[PDB]
Amino acid sequence: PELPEVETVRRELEKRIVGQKIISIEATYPRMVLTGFEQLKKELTGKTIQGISRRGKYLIFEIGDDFRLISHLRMEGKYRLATLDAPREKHDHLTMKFADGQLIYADVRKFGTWELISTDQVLPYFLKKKIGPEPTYEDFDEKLFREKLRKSTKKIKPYLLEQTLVAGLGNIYVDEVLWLAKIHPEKETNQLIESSIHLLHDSIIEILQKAIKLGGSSIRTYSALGSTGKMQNELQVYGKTGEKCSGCGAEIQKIKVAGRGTHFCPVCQQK
DNA sequence: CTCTTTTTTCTCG
DNA sequence: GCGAGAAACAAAGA
Ligand SMILES: [Zn+2]
Repeated sequence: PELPEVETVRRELEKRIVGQKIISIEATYPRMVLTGFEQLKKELTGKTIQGISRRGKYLIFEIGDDFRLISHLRMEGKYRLATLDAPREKHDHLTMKFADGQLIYADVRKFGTWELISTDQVLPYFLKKKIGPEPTYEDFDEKLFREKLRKSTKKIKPYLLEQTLVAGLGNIYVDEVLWLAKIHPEKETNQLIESSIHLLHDSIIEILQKAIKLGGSSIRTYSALGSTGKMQNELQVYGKTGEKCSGCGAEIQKIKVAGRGTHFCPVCQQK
C-alpha cells in the first residue's frame, strides 16, 4: 500500500478497534516482529487499544498508556477483522484477538514488519528513518521542497520515491502525480523551473487527498480492510500501458526507471 | 524448465 | 557521499 491505502486502513481500525482489550496475541510467523515476538506478546496481552495513527506509509497502533506498535505493510500486507472461529488462510502471520473478533495480518511476500516501541521513541524513530513531511498544505512546505530539488541532480521519480522530499508516494501515485504535473519521470530535478515545482507540489497534495477521499486504490477488493476503494477507477497512467492518454490521445508508454515500472505520456510529460 | 513482474534497505565499486 | 543492482519473499504469467 501507499499513503492513501494505509490512511484508509487507519480510519477503519480507528472506528472499529479503539477501546478493545487485547485478549491474546498469536504468531505463525513471529520473525516479522523486529523487536521480538515473545516480548511483544508479554507486553501487549491484556492492554487496550487507545488509538491508531499514521506517519507516511507507517501505521501506528497506540496501545496501553505507553506502547506504540509500528506496522509497515510493505508491498502486499493486508489486515482483516475476522470472527474468532475464522479459518486460517495461507499467508496469515499474526493475530490480535479481542473478545468479539480478531485482527489478522497477512502478507504473501513476508515483507511487512512490526516494531514495538514506547511513546517517547516514536518521534526519534521517524527522524532516524529521515521521513519527509506529510503531503498536506500545512506540513509540505514548497520553499524547502524547491530548494532541495534545485540542489540535486537526481531524477525526479526516484527522488520522490525516497520519502525524504515528502512522505507517502509509491509507484502508483508517483506515476499519477508526474502525469498530472506534466513532468517526465527521468527529469533531473535541478532542471525543474519554479512554476513546474509549484504544480508538482500542489499535484502531490491533491492526488493523495483525492485518493484518501476515495478510499485508496484496490486492485482488487479482498475482504480485507481498505479493499473497497475507488481510486483505481481514476488512474490516468499507472498500469495503462498502450491505452490512450486522456489529455492528448498518445499511447501511454512503460519504461524502467531506477528499477521500477514507470508509466507516462510522452506528449504530456516531455523528456 | 527459465525469466520477468509486482517497499525498504542493503552491498558494491 | 552516488547510482546500479539486488535481497528480503511468493506467486503468476510469458
Ligand atoms: Zn498526453
